[PDB]
Amino acid sequence: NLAPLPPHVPEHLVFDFDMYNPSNLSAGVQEAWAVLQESNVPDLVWTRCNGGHWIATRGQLIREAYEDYRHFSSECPFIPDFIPTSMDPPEQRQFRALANQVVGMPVVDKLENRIQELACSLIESLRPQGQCNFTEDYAEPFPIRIFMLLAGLPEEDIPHLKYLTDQMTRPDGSMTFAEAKEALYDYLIPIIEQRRQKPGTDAISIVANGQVNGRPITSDEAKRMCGLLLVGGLDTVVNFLSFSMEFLAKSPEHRQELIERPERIPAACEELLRRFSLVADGRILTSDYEFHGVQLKKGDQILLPQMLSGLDERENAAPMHVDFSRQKVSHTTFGHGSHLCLGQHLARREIIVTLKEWLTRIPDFSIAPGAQIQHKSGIVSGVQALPLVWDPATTKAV
Ligand code: HEM
Ligand SMILES: [Cl-]
Repeated sequence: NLAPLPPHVPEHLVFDFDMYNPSNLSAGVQEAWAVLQESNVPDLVWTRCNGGHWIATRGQLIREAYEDYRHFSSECPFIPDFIPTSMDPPEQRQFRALANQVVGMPVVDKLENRIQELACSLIESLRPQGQCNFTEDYAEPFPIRIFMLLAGLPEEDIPHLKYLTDQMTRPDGSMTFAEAKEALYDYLIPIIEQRRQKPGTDAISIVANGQVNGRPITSDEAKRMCGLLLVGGLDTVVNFLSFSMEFLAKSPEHRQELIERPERIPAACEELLRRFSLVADGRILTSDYEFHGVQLKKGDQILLPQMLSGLDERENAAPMHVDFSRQKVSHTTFGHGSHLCLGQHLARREIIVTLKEWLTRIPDFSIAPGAQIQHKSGIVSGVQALPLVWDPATTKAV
């Protein structure tokens, strides 16, 4: 049900969008969100759904608000306890600098070929089967195995770790949110404590032995960081790869272009990131503030969908059209401002390696005949399942 309209909010700005259940979902997730960009919809609206909150609908406002952390705070970033997601500068800067030591560009460059080897061996074991559940069989195992590589963690721990992180996004009832969180932390603590004593060159060891505002990081702070490094690179990557593969399976022309022109693959990656953008975070007002002619009130929540900037016709012409040759690909898929994704370099490499290894070994594939692909909408929008099929005689072992 809807929350009653706060008196400071004018009726002409009220559009009852439900971010967890948009009405045109069956047409696809990005299409469903783009209803907010129809010409009768203002740049900034209020929805009475999910407790009541603002939505900025255009790239210009989304970028501005993400820049202005003094008015738009990350203390409450979700509608309706990881570090540094809930911090503003100044305190955020220290924790962000440390996490960048574990996923930064120099780390991605060294792990580059480990990343390719993991992709090749996952794809090679599927290739002869002529079918797969892509989300289940590749999109999940690939980033979780990269995390295990990054964090120096043994391979037998994958099923249990996959289970705990599935709870935070898709609970089965076994345990509450905080219970999945604590199970995750209980897993993490001993490994953190020991790598203080004999570190490796792994991510847990670096975060465990970190210094923050002059003094050593606490076990509490370390555990809450490692947690975000795990869950931060899962949900987004799993669901983004699914969107990308869904599109390519439905578009033989786009497959052929990348097969014939493998050098376009990094550009193609950027264009898929724009077209199948998937995050919608928010901020909370620190004070009363007039924003583009609209009176915002201290404590108001505002949804700032990273998804919508690149879909905005004011940023990219014919924004639903996938064109790998756009001279200017404009998006905020990895965010904007001081929280801009620390994993953005790792994510791009994961996407690029996936496109190259898959198109090289399984160049021709389709959606399983009969199947209708179902989507979900949220803070991270996604694909529920992606059944794919191909003819093993048309593949290559490499
Ligand atoms: C397609 C893949 C990805 C997408 C679309 C994505 C998107 C985003 C966005 C929009 C934010 C900022 C959220 C906000 O301002 O509230 C963010 C932050 C973050 N991401 Fe990603 N991300 C991706 C992959 C990854 C990967 C692979 C990692 C590695 C573990 C990662 C780690 C992080 C971390 C640690 C932050 C927090 C930055 C901070 O608070 O200072 N991300 N991501
Ligand atoms: Cl699947």
